[PDB]
Amino acid sequence: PFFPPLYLGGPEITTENCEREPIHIPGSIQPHGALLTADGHSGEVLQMSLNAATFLGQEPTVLRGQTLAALLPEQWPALQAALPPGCPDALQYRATLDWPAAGHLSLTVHRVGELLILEFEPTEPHALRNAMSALESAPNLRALAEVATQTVRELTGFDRVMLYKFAPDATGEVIAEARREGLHAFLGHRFPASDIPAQARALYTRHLLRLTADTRAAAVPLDPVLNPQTNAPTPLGGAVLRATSPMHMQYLRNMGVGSSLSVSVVVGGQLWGLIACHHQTPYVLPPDLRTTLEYLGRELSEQVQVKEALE
Ligand SMILES: *C/C=C1/C(=C/c2[nH]c(/C=C3[NH+]=C(/C=C4\NC(=O)C(C=C)=C4C)C(C)=C\3CCC(=O)O)c(CCC(=O)O)c2C)NC(=O)[C@H]1C
Repeated sequence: PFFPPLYLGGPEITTENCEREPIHIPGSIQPHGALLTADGHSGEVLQMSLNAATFLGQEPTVLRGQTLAALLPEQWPALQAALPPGCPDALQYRATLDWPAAGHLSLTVHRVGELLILEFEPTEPHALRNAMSALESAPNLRALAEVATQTVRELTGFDRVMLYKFAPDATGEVIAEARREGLHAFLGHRFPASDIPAQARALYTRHLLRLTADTRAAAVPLDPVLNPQTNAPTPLGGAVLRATSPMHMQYLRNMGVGSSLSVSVVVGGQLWGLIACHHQTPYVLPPDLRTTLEYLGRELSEQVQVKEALE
């Protein structure tokens, strides 16, 4: 059973209670983007990341309480029709914005209950179809693993891309990797289950991609921290901008990893493994490339089942 989050008087997490961290409700985001929450009916902005005003070039006093009708006149009607009350929380509305203060922005919106969760990130399929085909054309499980890591590395430029496979006891093993010259091998190395604790593995079965763009960057809180609709935490399990567990951030820093990203491989409704990526320098993977990775994760998941059937 989860501890209360830090902003509800909960304790800072230690190695004695890894699995009790409520990672889905950190009440804060990573600073490379901005997040707003809004009422699902009225479009009233209910919460904003502390950096939202500066990030969007808006006046802090104007942004809170303002409506999505006023802030996003060209998207609001499309947004409403796309995400009606009761829709699956995995369902997304995406748009590209031309925003003077921040340049081209990717907007990603989801609904949870009566709340809309809006993520703004800077933004800039021939390669995708080729990548899809390379996975399918892979002859066996090992080659599929190898092609997957190589293809993901080519698409992303990440210093290391691993296929990290979970054993029945939830320990992990790197079973394939593609790596930059000079990086030491993790191939064949195994890791305790506690390195990716049970509540993370659970979240990763439902929300299939997560990342930390800068492992040294302080989280940016949401204000107000609680959803005013409910006087309860804002569900951020489906927000890629959500803050990463400090326990994990520390693990990455100690490994010399500045940027981390993984994609779930789900086989038969169970978490089979992860496409796990590292960069030494902080690194924001373009929003369009993340969508490509999401498609490739789905393809790999299908192909792992197919290839395991071949034996
Ligand atoms: C006491 C808690 C601990 C803890 C928590 C923790 N770890 C994660 C997430 C991940 N851990 C990963 C581990 C590895 N990455 C690697 O490259 C290797 C080995 C080469 C390992 C073992 C991975 C891949 C993740 C997924 C996230 C990612 O891809 O960056 C979480 C959940 C983080 C979040 O989503 O907010 C948590 C709470 N890890 C520990 O070691 C202990 C201290």
